[PDB]
Amino acid sequence: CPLMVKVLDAVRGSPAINVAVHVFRKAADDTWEPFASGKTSESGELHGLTTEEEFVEGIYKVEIDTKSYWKALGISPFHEHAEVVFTANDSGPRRYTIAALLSPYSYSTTAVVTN
Amino acid sequence: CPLMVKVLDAVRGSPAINVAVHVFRKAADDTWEPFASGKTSESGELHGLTTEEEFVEGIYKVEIDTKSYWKALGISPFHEHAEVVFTANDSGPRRYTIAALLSPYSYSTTAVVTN
Amino acid sequence: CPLMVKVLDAVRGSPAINVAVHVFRKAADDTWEPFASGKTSESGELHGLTTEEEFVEGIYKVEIDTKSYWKALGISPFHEHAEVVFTANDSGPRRYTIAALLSPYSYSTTAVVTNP
Amino acid sequence: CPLMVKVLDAVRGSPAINVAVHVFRKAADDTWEPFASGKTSESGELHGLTTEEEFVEGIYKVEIDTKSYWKALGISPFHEHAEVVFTANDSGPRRYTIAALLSPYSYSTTAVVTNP
Ligand SMILES: O=C(O)c1cc(-c2ccc(F)cc2F)cc(I)c1O
Ligand SMILES: O=C(O)c1cc(-c2ccc(F)cc2F)cc(I)c1O
Repeated sequence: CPLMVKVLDAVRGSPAINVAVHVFRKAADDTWEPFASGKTSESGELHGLTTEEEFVEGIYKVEIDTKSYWKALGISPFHEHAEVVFTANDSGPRRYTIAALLSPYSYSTTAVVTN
Repeated sequence: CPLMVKVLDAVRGSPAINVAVHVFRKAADDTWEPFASGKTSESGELHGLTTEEEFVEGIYKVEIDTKSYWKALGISPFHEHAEVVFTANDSGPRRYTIAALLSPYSYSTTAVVTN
Repeated sequence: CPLMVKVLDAVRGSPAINVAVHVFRKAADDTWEPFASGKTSESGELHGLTTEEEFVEGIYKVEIDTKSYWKALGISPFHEHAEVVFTANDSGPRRYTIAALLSPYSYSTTAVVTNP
Repeated sequence: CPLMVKVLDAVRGSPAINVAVHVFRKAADDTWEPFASGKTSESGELHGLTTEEEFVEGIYKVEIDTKSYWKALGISPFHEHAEVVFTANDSGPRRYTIAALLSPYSYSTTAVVTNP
């Protein structure tokens, strides 16, 4: 409930469906440890990645597999994937939404943090 | 239900609340006639602008009063407002979401059309 | 020049070439008066729209004709055009770059404003 | 040059100056090897990172140090950095411009790819 991911398609004007998303947490030795993953729904959303109990302060990476998404549509893309890296802080609001708007040679990403 | 507007703030990482939004429809004589309006909610959303019965094919303009939003926050903005102009077509999906992501000197806008 | 427009294509990863651009200025009577127009070059840039002398204080609208652009590529896009409306030169002369990044159902626009 | 990076500030309406940028290339062993680095100029541009000879086929990562940028302006931003990962030169040499538009809680990036 603390972390949700939403992906939109700027070519078709639609949610980006069945996009793979991987989340990692930074470990003591500076490597990225798998944390959570899933595929976006028909609404372009990925819910249920983690819980309040598990989502402690730390540095997290969200990797969105944009290349496979475009290839499935028959479109040649530029990026291998989209990556969003951020620090989770207990000071700020409690719910994080990471959103990405996708085009073949561009993407935009923003965070909405509420509560 | 056919038309919803969502506004986000890229400086604060939050919904853009209490932003004025005006919708117009293009008339026969080429002028813009008021159609619907409102202010975004605490979630940054504006629901209930129109009905399926009233939202006929035509050219529509959505004007978002970004200047007043930034001025209320004490921030000097570039744009007078953000404007989104589009044709509604019965061919395509039935529900239109117009989203805008706001910064003082930039904005991005996208449309999600579903069903 | 004091006003330049740059347009990029996010589907192709290229400048958006031959895009029509019309500029208007709000008149004393509150109507939009034609001010300048042109088309983007092979670099996606449009220079020479105006001069420091002619580009006085006022509210300006830069209308970028994205629909025509996309239709010629075989795409039926969402927007009729992209419109950028701003006050210019109200604290003295500035140089303005208006940039737009285009996709079929989305666009992003930003401005870079410098002082000579 | 075959690889240029441009960075803009959406809060100020200006080039983003003195932004650190690090480039890496994926090694045969699947690790990220340092490839080039630099900082943006007063124009927000970073030129001279590499040459056509050195910029061979491979997977590259361009890491833009946005957090440090924002903190010096008194803003605590959301992202640690902005990272752009792409395959380059796999159909022969190309010229790449990587552009990034920055806000405290958002960034947009695009690429323009041309053939000389
Ligand atoms: O629900 C959302 O969070 C949402 C977000 C966007 C959006 C995403 C990235 C961006 F740069 C601009 C946007 F409007 C666009 C739409 I349409 C959205 O619905
Ligand atoms: O010269 C440029 O490459 C340039 C690019 C942008 C820009 C950058 C990223 C983006 F997502 C959208 C833009 F318009 C904005 C401006 I103003 C530019 O001048």
